[PDB]
Amino acid sequence: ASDQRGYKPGGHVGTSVEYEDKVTRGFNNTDKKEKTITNEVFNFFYNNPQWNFMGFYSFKIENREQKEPGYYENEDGIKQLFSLNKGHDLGNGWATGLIYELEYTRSKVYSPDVSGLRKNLAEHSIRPYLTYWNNDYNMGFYSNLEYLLSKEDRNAWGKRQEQGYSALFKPYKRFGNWEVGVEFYYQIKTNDEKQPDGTINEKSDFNERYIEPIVQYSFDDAGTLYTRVRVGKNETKNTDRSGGGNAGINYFKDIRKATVGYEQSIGESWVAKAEYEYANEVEKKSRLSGWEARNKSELTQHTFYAQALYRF
Repeated sequence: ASDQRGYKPGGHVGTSVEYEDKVTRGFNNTDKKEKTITNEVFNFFYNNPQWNFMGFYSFKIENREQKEPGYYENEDGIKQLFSLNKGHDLGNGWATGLIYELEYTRSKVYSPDVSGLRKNLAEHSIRPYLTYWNNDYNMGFYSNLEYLLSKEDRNAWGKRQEQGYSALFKPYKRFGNWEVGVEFYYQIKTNDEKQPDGTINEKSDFNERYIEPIVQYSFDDAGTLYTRVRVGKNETKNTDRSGGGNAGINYFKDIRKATVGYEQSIGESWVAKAEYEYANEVEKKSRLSGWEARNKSELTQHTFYAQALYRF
């Protein structure tokens, strides 16, 4: 699923901006710095609860700058999202539906080694979902499955395919102005990356899990305040057929994220939303290759997000 932060599982028009500041203290005990600015120039949402069907389109301009000892990378791209959602009531507080979501990105990378390499990436997500809500106990849940297919052409650098499934279970309750929930997530995925050659860069098996409590207070005559904390792990196990000396090497990650946000209507039509996210990820290898200063790679990330939309 897209990592857009504008919505969570008649219409609106919106715009947003996202800034991501990222420092990785890597296996060489040095710092790789990345700054990404995402400009969502326009999004559009269509709600037709008469067909019980939703549509969503988004247009983003992305600029990423990467710097580290002896290397830089600049990428400028355009990212479009198209998402459909046909729901279906089952009665008695049950409901199902099917979300299709296509995220398509065209970018160009500049670095000491390439002077404008064109990348094209297509991410397909299909998610059947099942929701339930109980009025007496003010409790219920969201749950979905996902087939995920990701195709990337990187020309001189070769191609990459990721194919995968995930499950998501999110029970939640309401009391007063409070809503508390815990999101449970699991993902499995295979990765295939080759050079134009057919030469293999990566052949690996991936899995990820996390738990994400979310707390939400809704003010009576103001907006909504919320916080989500994620604790997760994932593993990337290379097969013996991998490239880059990763053959047989396993990567293990611990993930911690904390997010604070505030959403508030302005007048009867506008809605503004601001959100901050601190993330920390620690990676280790099952086998060094010999060059590393240490067996630890540590990501620290700050993200700021602001959105305004106009409902109608």
